[PDB]
Amino acid sequence: AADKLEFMEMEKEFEQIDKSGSWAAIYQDIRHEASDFPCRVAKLPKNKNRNRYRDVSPFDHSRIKLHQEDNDYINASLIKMEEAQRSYILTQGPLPNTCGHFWEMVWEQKSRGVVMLNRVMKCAQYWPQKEEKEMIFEDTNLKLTLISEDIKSYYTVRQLELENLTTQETREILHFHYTTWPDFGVPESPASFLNFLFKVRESGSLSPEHGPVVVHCSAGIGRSGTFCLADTCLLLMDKRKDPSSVDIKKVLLEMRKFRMGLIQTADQLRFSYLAVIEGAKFIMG
Ligand SMILES: O=C(c1ccccc1)[C@H](Cc1ccc(C(F)(F)P(=O)(O)O)c(Br)c1)c1ccccc1
Ligand SMILES: [Mg+2]
Ligand SMILES: [Mg+2]
Ligand SMILES: [Mg+2]
Repeated sequence: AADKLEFMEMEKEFEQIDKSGSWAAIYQDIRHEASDFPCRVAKLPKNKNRNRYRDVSPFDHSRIKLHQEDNDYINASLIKMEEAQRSYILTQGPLPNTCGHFWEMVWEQKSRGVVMLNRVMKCAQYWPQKEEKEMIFEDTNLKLTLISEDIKSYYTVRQLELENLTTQETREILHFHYTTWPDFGVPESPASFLNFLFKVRESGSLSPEHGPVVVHCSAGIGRSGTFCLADTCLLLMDKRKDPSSVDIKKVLLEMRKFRMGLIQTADQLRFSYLAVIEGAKFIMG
């Protein structure tokens, strides 16, 4: 019962920011205040073709390393949210030459789920679209088979089998693909986004029994940042005595310690607030 007033305060605050048209100002404060750490490995000449965008790089301190002697580099970051007790890997959409690296990362990190928030057409077609046309990544010795998929209006869930060809171990990977979230846009609705997030949660993919979920979009910052921020803030609102004590700006700044550029537009920041308030009300209702 105590939560009613807390949610009223959150909704009032949201409405005050809307009325004043202050989302961009708050978003620019976040950009201004965001961490700046070196990305020396990302910038090595040998890695140029491993980055989709020159201007989007993983920090050295939080990058995911491939277990390779040859070249350990992938444009991917580990976001470790200590208070929420959740970790995520945020990565760019695989390139034609980094699909093997992507799946190697999924394997090595022991991930159970991949969350994709963009569409191919960018991003390489890194998973099989037909059961009978499996993919083999010869560079990393991995085989990937589409087992089934469930296509809904705003998202698709695929069951994939990932096989390490060296050991013959197989793992089930769940692919959660939100298909209606344009570059620098927002999801179809808070409801659509939350339904999707709740499906990811329900699947167990986010549990500490597994490696970190792999989340990507095109650059691995805007949509991926929005998704992870909302999830973390929802965790915190459930965990804390007072849900209104969760400061979404503060949480985003924390996440930006681990990867640059998380949340790419003022409207995405707005959306994150809206989705978190609505999701928390739902959960705590
Ligand atoms: O490379 C980019 C850039 C470079 C200098 C200044 C500003 C931006 C971004 C890289 C970038 C950064 C973020 C996203 C994103 F936000 F949409 P995401 O949700 O992370 O895929 C995308 Br798509 C792309 C860009 C933006 C528009 C067109 C092409 C490239
Ligand atoms: Mg930039
Ligand atoms: Mg068929
Ligand atoms: Mg088999």
